Amino acid sequence: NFTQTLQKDANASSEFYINKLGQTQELEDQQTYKLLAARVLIRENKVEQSAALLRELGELNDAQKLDRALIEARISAAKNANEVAQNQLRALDLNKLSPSQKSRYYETLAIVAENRKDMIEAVKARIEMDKNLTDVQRHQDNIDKTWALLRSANTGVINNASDEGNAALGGWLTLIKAYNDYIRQPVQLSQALQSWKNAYPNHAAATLFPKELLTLLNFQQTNVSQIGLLLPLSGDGQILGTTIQSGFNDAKGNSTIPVQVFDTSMNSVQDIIAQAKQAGIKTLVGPLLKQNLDVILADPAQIQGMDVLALNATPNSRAIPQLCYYGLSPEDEAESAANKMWNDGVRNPLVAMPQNDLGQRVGNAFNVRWQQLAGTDANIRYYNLPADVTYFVQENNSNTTALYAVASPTELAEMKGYLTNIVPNLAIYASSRASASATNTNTDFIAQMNGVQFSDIPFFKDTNSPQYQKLAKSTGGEYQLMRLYAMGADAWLLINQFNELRQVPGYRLSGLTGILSADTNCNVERDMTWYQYQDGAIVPVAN
Ligand SMILES: [Cl-]
Ligand SMILES: [Cl-]
Repeated sequence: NFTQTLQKDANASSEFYINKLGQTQELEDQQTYKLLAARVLIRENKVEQSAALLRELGELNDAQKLDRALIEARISAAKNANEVAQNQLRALDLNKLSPSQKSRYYETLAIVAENRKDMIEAVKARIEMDKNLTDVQRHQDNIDKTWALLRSANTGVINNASDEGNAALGGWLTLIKAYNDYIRQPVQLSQALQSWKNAYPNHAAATLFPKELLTLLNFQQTNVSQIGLLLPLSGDGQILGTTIQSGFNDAKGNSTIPVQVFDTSMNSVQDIIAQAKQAGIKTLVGPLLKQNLDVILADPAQIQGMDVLALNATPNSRAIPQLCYYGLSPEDEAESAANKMWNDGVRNPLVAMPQNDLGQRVGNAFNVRWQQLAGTDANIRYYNLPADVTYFVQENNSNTTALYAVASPTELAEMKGYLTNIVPNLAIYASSRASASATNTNTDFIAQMNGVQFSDIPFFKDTNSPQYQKLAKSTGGEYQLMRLYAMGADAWLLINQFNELRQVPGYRLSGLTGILSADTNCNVERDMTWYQYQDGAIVPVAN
């Protein structure tokens, strides 16, 4: 009896099941394949295709009518028909479903709760779901889902929440309360989590701990004994390594930590790591040059047992144990733009990138962050000449439209000039590449850039400070160099909070280059400060 395949999980693709329709000549099995395909189309976020395929279902037998209802209730939950979904589930004899069918029952039930912003209930549904799951990966996904729901719940409600006689809910409430009570004390949280596992040894999360909490269970406080500083301090890039070094030492202050400096322009990164290793050094800052960083990435076993805060990030950057990437990368300024534009209400962002490798990498960075906030791709378009943007804008000027463009100051001046008569009220966003002292001394540039807002480091907020004037004068007024000094200062901040940054999720630091945080690849993200050209001045707006 092939109809029983609806009681087991459907692990194949929708394309697989549809393609079995032609190969099946028994009408009863075709309806089964349509049901199997229709319920995976939802997992593939094709609800309207799933519903359309259910309307094609003709004569069904009671076993098929049952699985049809589960999908009908899952579709309603996806269409935010919460009242309908509930009344459709309750109409099913819950004792007639299989464990796989019960997991879909409660998953729909959890989706309804989440739609209504009822986190506690959503957790209670996934507790029932978990009891009916068998695949380890399905367990893990449910565990992490449950932890996401608990983490998004109101902290005040959690502290005042009863287990309701449900042991599994108890174990969860204890876990999330410990996290909320001790995340700012990561050493104490670790001690709580280890104790949680011994308080609820038979709890589901005790066997499969949430992935966010795996790095915290065995957390360790950062304790830097000595540093190796890898920078280009001679030849090409000397000004870059010297300026970065200047910030690092000023942030260093009266620290007793010995810092052994290595000049990467006088030695190979291969031998530096060797010297550092024999030297007992277990903590490196740098290198800076992308080519030097790729040496480590060409054989990550070189930094075995070391904590490395690279001062750059390359396309080959990835997740390596005890490696973090802190660069002034235009990819981060593009991600901060996706956050800024989203908060400002933009929903049709137009991204103009240069037609080069950098433009594709920065444009992808924006798209990724926009997919998270909006669940859709951004309209990226590369340009040969700044004029090409004028055609790009006038053809996609939907509602709540805004432009993002990475380009030199002189190039942006052209873009906003050609876009004046085309979209006079256009909202324009740019990166730090738009702001330079060699161009902020103008009246035409600042007048033909009025209204434009751009990201840059927070250090430029206070231009009347002693440090700014002392640094601004010594650097010759070159913005790019000041950004390197700041970077060197923040590298000291980062290296001493390396473990927190690497193992504490959401950990944020207030540095001179922005709000520093790490993603899953310990790629140091920067929440940029946003300034806006208002007539003749530069006014901070956000962060
Ligand atoms: Cl399934
Ligand atoms: Cl370097």
